Amino acid sequence: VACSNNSIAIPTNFTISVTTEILPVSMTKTSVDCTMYICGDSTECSNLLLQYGSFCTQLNRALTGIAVEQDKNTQEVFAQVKQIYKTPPIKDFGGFNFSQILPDPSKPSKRSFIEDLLFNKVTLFIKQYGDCLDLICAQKFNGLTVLPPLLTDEMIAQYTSALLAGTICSGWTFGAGPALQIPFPMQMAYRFEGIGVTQNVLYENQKLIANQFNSAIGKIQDSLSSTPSALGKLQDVVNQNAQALNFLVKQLSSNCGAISSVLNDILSRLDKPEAEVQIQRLITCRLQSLQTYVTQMLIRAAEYRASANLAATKMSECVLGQSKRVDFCGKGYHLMSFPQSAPHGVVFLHVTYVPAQEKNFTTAPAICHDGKAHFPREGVFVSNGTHWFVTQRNFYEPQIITTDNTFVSGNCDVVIGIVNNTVYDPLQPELD
Amino acid sequence: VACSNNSIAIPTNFTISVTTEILPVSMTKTSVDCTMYICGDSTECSNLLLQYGSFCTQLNRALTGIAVEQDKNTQEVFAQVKQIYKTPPIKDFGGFNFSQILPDPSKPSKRSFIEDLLFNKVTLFIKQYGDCLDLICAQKFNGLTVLPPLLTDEMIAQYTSALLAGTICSGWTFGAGPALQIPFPMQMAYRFEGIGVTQNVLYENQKLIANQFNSAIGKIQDSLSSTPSALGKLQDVVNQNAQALNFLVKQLSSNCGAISSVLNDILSRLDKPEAEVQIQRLITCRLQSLQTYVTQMLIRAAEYRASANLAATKMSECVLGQSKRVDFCGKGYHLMSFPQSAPHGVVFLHVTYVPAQEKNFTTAPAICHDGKAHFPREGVFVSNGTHWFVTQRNFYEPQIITTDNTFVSGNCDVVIGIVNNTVYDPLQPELD
Amino acid sequence: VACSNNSIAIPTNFTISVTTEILPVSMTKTSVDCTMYICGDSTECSNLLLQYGSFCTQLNRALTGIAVEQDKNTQEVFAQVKQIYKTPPIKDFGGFNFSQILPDPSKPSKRSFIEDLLFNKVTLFIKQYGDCLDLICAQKFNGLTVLPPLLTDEMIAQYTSALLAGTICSGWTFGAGPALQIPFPMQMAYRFEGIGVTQNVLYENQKLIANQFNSAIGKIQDSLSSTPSALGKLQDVVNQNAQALNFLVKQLSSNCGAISSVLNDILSRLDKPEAEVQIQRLITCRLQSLQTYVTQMLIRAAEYRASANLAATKMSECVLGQSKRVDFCGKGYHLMSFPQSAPHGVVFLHVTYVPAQEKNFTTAPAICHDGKAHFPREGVFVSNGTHWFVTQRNFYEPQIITTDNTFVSGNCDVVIGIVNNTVYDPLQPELD
Ligand SMILES: *[C@@H]1O[C@H](CO)[C@@H](O[C@@H]2O[C@H](CO)[C@@H](O)[C@H](O)[C@H]2NC(C)=O)[C@H](O)[C@H]1NC(C)=O
Ligand SMILES: *[C@@H]1O[C@H](CO)[C@@H](O[C@@H]2O[C@H](CO)[C@@H](O)[C@H](O)[C@H]2NC(C)=O)[C@H](O)[C@H]1NC(C)=O
Ligand SMILES: *[C@@H]1O[C@H](CO)[C@@H](O[C@@H]2O[C@H](CO)[C@@H](O)[C@H](O)[C@H]2NC(C)=O)[C@H](O)[C@H]1NC(C)=O
Ligand SMILES: *[C@@H]1O[C@H](CO)[C@@H](O[C@@H]2O[C@H](CO)[C@@H](O)[C@H](O)[C@H]2NC(C)=O)[C@H](O)[C@H]1NC(C)=O
Ligand SMILES: *[C@@H]1O[C@H](CO)[C@@H](O[C@@H]2O[C@H](CO)[C@@H](O)[C@H](O)[C@H]2NC(C)=O)[C@H](O)[C@H]1NC(C)=O
Ligand SMILES: *[C@@H]1O[C@H](CO)[C@@H](O[C@@H]2O[C@H](CO)[C@@H](O)[C@H](O)[C@H]2NC(C)=O)[C@H](O)[C@H]1NC(C)=O
Ligand SMILES: *[C@@H]1O[C@H](CO)[C@@H](O[C@@H]2O[C@H](CO)[C@@H](O)[C@H](O)[C@H]2NC(C)=O)[C@H](O)[C@H]1NC(C)=O
Ligand SMILES: *[C@@H]1O[C@H](CO)[C@@H](O[C@@H]2O[C@H](CO)[C@@H](O)[C@H](O)[C@H]2NC(C)=O)[C@H](O)[C@H]1NC(C)=O
Ligand SMILES: *[C@@H]1O[C@H](CO)[C@@H](O[C@@H]2O[C@H](CO)[C@@H](O)[C@H](O)[C@H]2NC(C)=O)[C@H](O)[C@H]1NC(C)=O
Ligand SMILES: *[C@@H]1O[C@H](CO)[C@@H](O[C@@H]2O[C@H](CO)[C@@H](O)[C@H](O)[C@H]2NC(C)=O)[C@H](O)[C@H]1NC(C)=O
Ligand SMILES: *[C@@H]1O[C@H](CO)[C@@H](O[C@@H]2O[C@H](CO)[C@@H](O)[C@H](O)[C@H]2NC(C)=O)[C@H](O)[C@H]1NC(C)=O
Ligand SMILES: *[C@@H]1O[C@H](CO)[C@@H](O[C@@H]2O[C@H](CO)[C@@H](O)[C@H](O)[C@H]2NC(C)=O)[C@H](O)[C@H]1NC(C)=O
Ligand SMILES: *[C@@H]1O[C@H](CO)[C@@H](O)[C@H](O)[C@H]1NC(C)=O
Ligand SMILES: *[C@@H]1O[C@H](CO)[C@@H](O)[C@H](O)[C@H]1NC(C)=O
Ligand SMILES: *[C@@H]1O[C@H](CO)[C@@H](O)[C@H](O)[C@H]1NC(C)=O
Ligand SMILES: *[C@@H]1O[C@H](CO)[C@@H](O)[C@H](O)[C@H]1NC(C)=O
Ligand SMILES: *[C@@H]1O[C@H](CO)[C@@H](O)[C@H](O)[C@H]1NC(C)=O
Ligand SMILES: *[C@@H]1O[C@H](CO)[C@@H](O)[C@H](O)[C@H]1NC(C)=O
Repeated sequence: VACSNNSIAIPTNFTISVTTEILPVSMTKTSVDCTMYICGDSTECSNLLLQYGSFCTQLNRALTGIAVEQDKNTQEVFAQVKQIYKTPPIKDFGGFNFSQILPDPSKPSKRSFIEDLLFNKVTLFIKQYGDCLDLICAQKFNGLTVLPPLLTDEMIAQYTSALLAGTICSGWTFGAGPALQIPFPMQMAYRFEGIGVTQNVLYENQKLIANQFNSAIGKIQDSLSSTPSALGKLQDVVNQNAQALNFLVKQLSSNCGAISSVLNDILSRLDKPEAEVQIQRLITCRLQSLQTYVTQMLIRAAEYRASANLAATKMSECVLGQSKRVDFCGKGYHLMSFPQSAPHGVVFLHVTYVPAQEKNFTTAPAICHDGKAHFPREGVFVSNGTHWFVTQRNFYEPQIITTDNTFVSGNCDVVIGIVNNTVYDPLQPELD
Repeated sequence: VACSNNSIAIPTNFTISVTTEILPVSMTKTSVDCTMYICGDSTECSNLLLQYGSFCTQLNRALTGIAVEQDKNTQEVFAQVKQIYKTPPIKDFGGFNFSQILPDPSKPSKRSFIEDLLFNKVTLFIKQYGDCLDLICAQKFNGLTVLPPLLTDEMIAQYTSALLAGTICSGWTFGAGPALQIPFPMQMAYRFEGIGVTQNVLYENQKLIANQFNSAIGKIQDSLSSTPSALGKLQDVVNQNAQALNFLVKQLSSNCGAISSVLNDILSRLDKPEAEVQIQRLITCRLQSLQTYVTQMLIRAAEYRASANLAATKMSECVLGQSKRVDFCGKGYHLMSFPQSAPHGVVFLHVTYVPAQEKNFTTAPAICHDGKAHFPREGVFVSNGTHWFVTQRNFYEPQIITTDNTFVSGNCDVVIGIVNNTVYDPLQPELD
Repeated sequence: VACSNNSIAIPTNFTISVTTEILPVSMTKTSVDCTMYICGDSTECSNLLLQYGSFCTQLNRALTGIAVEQDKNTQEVFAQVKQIYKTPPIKDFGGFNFSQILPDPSKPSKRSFIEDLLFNKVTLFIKQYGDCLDLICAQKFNGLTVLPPLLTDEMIAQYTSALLAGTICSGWTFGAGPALQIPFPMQMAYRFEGIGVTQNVLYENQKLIANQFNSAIGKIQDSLSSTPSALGKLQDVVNQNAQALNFLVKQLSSNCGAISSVLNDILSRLDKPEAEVQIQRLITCRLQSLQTYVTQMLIRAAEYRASANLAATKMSECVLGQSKRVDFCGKGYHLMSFPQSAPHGVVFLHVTYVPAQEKNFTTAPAICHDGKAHFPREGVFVSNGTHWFVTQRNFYEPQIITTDNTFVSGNCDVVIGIVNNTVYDPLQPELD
């Protein structure tokens, strides 16, 4: 790294970067009916399952609780707007093209282009249950059932659309109060100053910025199509849950010391006093297998709550406002964030400002005018050869050092690195 | 939602809103003495429980660890001030009435009015243990005991009182260093500018603001008295723990394949070599039931740690400072937060600023004076018909556009939406 | 606490404080090979372990998953910089001495002095495995093995060094974009204004500040050497994991109702049909003991993920930037943070600004000049006896009230506490 005693580097150009962050929000809601799972509707087992007390009750309630939380997680992340907003047929945003994030009415569920890519990338035992369709299926899947969400894909898509329409047409104001319309270019102006970059930069370079933005968005399609760009975070949710269910199914073929894995064969060709023992032994193992499954699900559920809580936080701080937290809403300086829906989760597109080309300048902590030390009101002092200028830290825009750009504090005998120069007084030429 | 290409909406009025957020901090500390729980002080079981190794040791330590954490959670949230502060007998806060949050010496535990409402709203097996009062009770409750907190309700109330006295008389300064006294109206002035609202608004509308505040507080009583306003978050802590204990008790009546659920009846009327088997079978089930209980408690404890950590964060960022994080300290723009104690948790009253009435104005990104582009130093440009003004974004207070309200950057041929107008120079009239 | 109606306290001096925060990041990666752990390579057990299905498969995968996460946790916290940076041989930082945090080439692993203290303070069954060295050891430790980290101490130290070199020579810029060199004294200047303290304070008191800093660092050695200054947070990780392993080992000596705890003795002197029963009974208990162990490890792993996530957040917000969050990066106002490596965790040295000596002044919300109310542009109005001044809140530096220090809003009949005084107009003396 460069290191200096008397010099400074300042960016002369910048780029706009759009990055993708993918967070899990929820998982497929499932339930296992302990009694039929273990006994298979056999009478002898059912009676021998009551002597064990309320284990099935606790396990059923543990799983029910998880299923309920999955809907809470979803609404906490997505349902942050009470109103449903729509964009006008007029797309006049100053050169900013949002056609890939806005809903397309010709598409299924009226998803946007990018959302359609996400849905067709994540690959979703569960399908077999969906195909047989609820008791009739439960009788075939050993008490393992799948429950529908309260919010369907369309409902979630509507929330996402409303959030986007709000963000684009009214900035962040709708997240605190009433939605206040404002031209997109002006929202950007106020987001630029919000990261220490004077608003004039946007207006003067608006065309370039719009072009960099539009290209940055197009590149998203290639990133998603080329590799599992954090898509594995959602694919793993599917895979981990699927194999957990496969475990339960496989265990129903185990003996665990029992004469067989089939209750009908235990009862057949065996006197009652022993069949009771073989059944109890099989019940014990199946119950333990079920406990193992539930314990794992309780822990995973906790992980998803934490993820959902983070996703909800991101919605509030990245999308409905402008974060000052470093690397919270992506690398670089945060400007905007645009959410997209996804299978079992939420995807955030983070728009950030990043410095590019830079130059070396000679610097100084203060300027000595006439026995008094002048400090910069905003920015730093730099020398471009034989002349000194004051400029904002994040963009090399040199300006003349004047009495309106500095303040006087203390004398020239106090500051160690103070440099002799002339501060321009803008009023004297008017008197003379 | 409204959407525009050339116009803007600006709030002309505002209201003050007070919302309530309720977080769990801790749960009743309990402990189960594995050996007596399982064996009931029987000799035969005790001896047959040693052959199983250190299961009871691990379970006892798991529960002990949870109980310890409950006190850590409490002190981390509440004990953030080393000193105990008291308010003066003189309540001169500029019209702001805090009588409902400040401690009332005539009340039990010297709680405030609102706190008394919270304590009389949350409804608290455990009571039966409290009534029998420690070994004597343990012998009757099957090894299930309840431990006292290190910090009693009075001690917690004192911490809350100290935090409130600090917040009211010294703002946030005491949270970083020494407590620096400052008039309440001045603290508010500095909290208003902190959300982008010029301090003159407070002083000019101080009476209205104090009235809106006082009414907002009164409405809290109705919200708590009318419905379980997030009070269910605390009632659920009680209910979930109570039923977990009920499960353990119920399981002590189960056979789990054993000849009976009573150790005395297993030993009676049965030869030793078989009684050993029946006892071992019963021990196995009771131990498994205990493991199930402990596992659930470990997971719930984790949830409470996370909640307590959040509550501690809120204390630091909402109460002892001014959050910039969106929707972190309630909806709207954060001004102040006043904590209140509660059964097994903490309640935060969040005071936020919310925009109200609004009007439509015509806008522009810049003004063109004489071949140079003028940008607003702070706020936006708006037209009220035939005249242009500059005003702060969050409150419609129109001012004349002058050379002291703008800065010059670039020329008039660069900015797309630039509007021709006159910028007033305040010095020329003095020369002439 | 002091409380006032018409007065204010303002700090006249300050100190620099350095505090230490210690967070766990990861734990020793271990694995238990279920099959050999339970059966001890006996044939009879191995065959009788297959009838139980996929319990060993699930347990092995549960532990494997934990081990993998431990490396993820480490890289997320430390590997936030792609480049490896080095400091120059010239230590010209304006009087700031970093010799205790920078790497010393004469030391083992090229650690810094403070890091060496941390490594020699935390005390690390596991050592016995390390001493026997992988199957050969597994055969002696009952299937309990220890895995190496992907990032060795040297690699982690290099990341820490790179982060420090960056922080010192280029501030926070390298965390957002390219590394931009800047004199250390200037970085501090921009961190002081970042907490509401005018930059002139640093330059005028640079020597004092450097001295306070250097002493604050030296005191760290005494804090670590004198007491377990949060070092218990790392020692507990070692202790908790060690005893968990000791539990597994102890359980291999239990009978759990079996004829003995030794498979060779169960098989010897016992007919096969019964040996099968005694083995199955022993397998059941050993498997349950293993399940208990794994469950505990899954929960602890979750705690470490949460801790690692916080540590990663601190790296981004405290070290690679400047936090505005209260008490997030230590008590007082945050300036800088310097990370140090440690056994199984990360240590943050937080540099904060704290107000010291203070004085009482009489205050006012506004000044009335000639029928119009003047409000302070920045800071507060105070009286030092018979004269009024305007000064910044966090440091008593009184200045004359002028037209350039205030703004006019409304008239003198609106503000309640307004005080009659004279505002100085700096231009009139030039005309006259
Ligand atoms: C700042 O960087 C941008 C690129 O991000 C430069 O814009 C490009 O300029 C070249 C000509 O040198 C054109 O061929 C490209 O088409 C432009 N790109 C875009 C998106 O318009 C810009 O000129 C640079 N500005 C400075 C001062 O260096
Ligand atoms: C916004 O971007 C989209 C996507 O590139 C543009 O739509 C393309 O327009 C070209 C030219 O007519 C067609 O050849 C492509 O097939 C269109 N792509 C798609 C997916 O429809 C759209 O024209 C751009 N709008 C604006 C105002 O720039
Ligand atoms: C340092 O800044 C000065 C002032 O901008 C530069 O001098 C100007 O150079 C331009 C040509 O690029 C001339 O048209 C101006 O008339 C010059 N102004 C003055 C006051 O001389 C100077 O060249 C810069 N130093 C370097 C090395 O570029
Ligand atoms: C900045 O200017 C001052 C004069 O205003 C310089 O101070 C003088 O330096 C000369 C030597 O060249 C001495 O003989 C004078 O007695 C000094 N006068 C005073 C009032 O100190 C100062 O050295 C200049 N600083 C720099 C960096 O050039
Ligand atoms: C801003 O809103 C407040 C109400 O929140 C208005 O104050 C009320 O004004 C009516 C008269 O129209 C009185 O009857 C109420 O008693 C007032 N309420 C309070 C709490 O004082 C205020 O006038 C509005 N101001 C503007 C400019 O619209
Ligand atoms: C602060 O608010 C309290 C609560 O309304 C006021 O106390 C009430 O005062 C009225 C008038 O004397 C009584 O009729 C009520 O019974 C009182 N309520 C209670 C709970 O005591 C109190 O006067 C207000 N103080 C100020 C300065 O406004
Ligand atoms: C736009 O602003 C101007 C200036 O404030 C308004 O004109 C003033 O109107 C008031 C009456 O409300 C008169 O007393 C002032 O003398 C007028 N000033 C000038 C310069 O004409 C104008 O009415 C506003 N436009 C609209 C539609 O209200
Ligand atoms: C702002 O004022 C400028 C003049 O200072 C206008 O520019 C002139 O426009 C007329 C047409 O009406 C041309 O004939 C002149 O040659 C232009 N002069 C220059 C220097 O460009 C400009 O059009 C005005 N803009 C608006 C929006 O009214
Ligand atoms: C502010 O406090 C510092 C100490 O933190 C004071 O500096 C000390 O001053 C005494 C003399 O009174 C010296 O003996 C010490 O050696 C100084 N300490 C250091 C580190 O230099 C400083 O004088 C105080 N300033 C004010 C205005 O009170
Ligand atoms: C930075 O601090 C270190 C630590 O105190 C200084 O090193 C000491 O220097 C003295 C004087 O030569 C020796 O007696 C000590 O034994 C040194 N300590 C160690 C650990 O080496 C170092 O000189 C200081 N550097 C600067 C520029 O102040
Ligand atoms: C209030 O402030 C005034 C102005 O600074 C103080 O008066 C000055 O006191 C110094 C001595 O310390 C004299 O040298 C100045 O000439 C005085 N200036 C004026 C205008 O009188 C005043 O002493 C301060 N009040 C108190 C109690 O210290
Ligand atoms: C601030 O000065 C104004 C005068 O500019 C004072 O107002 C006058 O007070 C006298 C009584 O002493 C009355 O007789 C005058 O009629 C008032 N004039 C006006 C325009 O109101 C005001 O009292 C002074 N305020 C303070 C705190 O001294
Ligand atoms: C650069 O280093 C020299 C010592 O070699 C020092 O005297 C000078 O003051 C430093 N420059 C600045 C701006 O500090
Ligand atoms: C600035 O100087 C350093 C060496 O001190 C060099 O490595 C770096 O490339 C220079 N940067 C520019 C833009 O010239
Ligand atoms: C409003 O839209 C028109 C196109 O219909 C455009 O020419 C004009 O510049 C827009 N107004 C502003 C302020 O951008
Ligand atoms: C502003 O104009 C929109 C239509 O463009 C309208 O719906 C809205 O109600 C108007 N707001 C006000 C305060 O007039
Ligand atoms: C101080 O208290 C009195 C009442 O005793 C009040 O009249 C005065 O306005 C208060 N001072 C300030 C600055 O508010
Ligand atoms: C300020 O006044 C209070 C009493 O109102 C007193 O306790 C405090 O010590 C005083 N502070 C100073 C610096 O004099």
